[PDB]
Amino acid sequence: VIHLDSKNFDSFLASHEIAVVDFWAEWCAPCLILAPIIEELAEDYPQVGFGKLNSDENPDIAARYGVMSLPTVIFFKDGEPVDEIIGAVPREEIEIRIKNLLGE
Repeated sequence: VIHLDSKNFDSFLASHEIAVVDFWAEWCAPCLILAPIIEELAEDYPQVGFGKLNSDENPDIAARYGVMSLPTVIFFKDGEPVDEIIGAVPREEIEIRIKNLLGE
């Protein structure tokens, strides 16, 4: 899971066709529930880019992508935000989306 900021955001998005960005902050309890879920998914899907964007540290990037509450997980294809989930959710909601994006 890549630590994201303005400097590496685009190169991250280009590293895999499909990318998953977890918008989070340390004060956000549901975000910290989600952290291990995302970390374990990253290990299971090495063909997908996973990154964490801390909204306290990068408020302009969160705002840019319309993130108004946390957690928000945004799914990218070819650098385009194509879908998102707002809230902590089961692994299986994130996984089903990843599989569809991969054409599984």
